[PDB]
Amino acid sequence: VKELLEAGVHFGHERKRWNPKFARYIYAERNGIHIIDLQKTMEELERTFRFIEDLAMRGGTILFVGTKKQAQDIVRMEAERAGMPYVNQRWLGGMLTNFKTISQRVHRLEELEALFASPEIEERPKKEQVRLKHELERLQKYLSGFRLLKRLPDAIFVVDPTKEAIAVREARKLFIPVIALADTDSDPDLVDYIIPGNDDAIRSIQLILSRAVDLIIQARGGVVEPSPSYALVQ
RNA sequence: AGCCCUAGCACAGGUGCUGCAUGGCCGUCGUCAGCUCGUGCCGUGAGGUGUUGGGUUAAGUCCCGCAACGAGCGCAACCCCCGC
Ligand SMILES: [Mg+2]
Repeated sequence: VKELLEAGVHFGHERKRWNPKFARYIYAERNGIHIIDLQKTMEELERTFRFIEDLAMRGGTILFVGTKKQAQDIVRMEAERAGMPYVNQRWLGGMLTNFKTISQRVHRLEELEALFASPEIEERPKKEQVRLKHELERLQKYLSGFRLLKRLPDAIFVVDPTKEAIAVREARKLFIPVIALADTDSDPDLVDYIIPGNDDAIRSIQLILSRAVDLIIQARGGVVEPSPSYALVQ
């Protein structure tokens, strides 16, 4: 049930913080704001959800990335409402390109899982029961959705692409397709598959990013409810 | 045969020169918080990033932040004495 839910509160965004490359996907500057053409969101959306459905039904791996204010949490939900990996707090230098190395973090994080459950559940020179047990905080806080990713992803899905362009950079560096929700902030030409929208409105980020996660499972049956995502939607 | 004695021979011996041919060992900047590597990233390149920044420490000690993520030689800790 799309169409009207788009123009709900999720159509147009920014003003004169713009990229002229995005000139095609705009209805008009009326009122001094940019209002983005909805008809062309839909057009782009099918082409995007097609890519999604196919990658999914061939049993792929989409890596989700949203590290901005209003994405932050809706991402770690819909990522796992889909059993898919995500990056949530901090995109690190070479998650995709130094992968093998950034991976010996995960390697060694769950070597500590193997000391939270151990004959060392209450022992070891007790100023390591923070030093280590607090090292597992950094490892926790960051590698939450990166831990499940075990070989480079098949796509990546970005929420604000100019916000997160150090990711996109590396995607392309490895020919990994890039799906992004983009708005006038941003440069389409290096989004591989484009959801031209509002990068900011939490209503928007939710409406879209969730409905993409219908597909991701409804290409495998057992579709769920309206799903845990209205963090404090107000 | 050994071992000894004189006549030879091959050799020994030299605190004789060269620390600007060396080894080892010491002193010095200085117990100063530094000096680097792996891979990634930036740069035509020498190189850079990392190791800069903000707070903090005796300290590159820790912390928050960040195209970096880690590691090695250091610092601290593992040894000795002194305190209960
Ligand atoms: Mg130059």
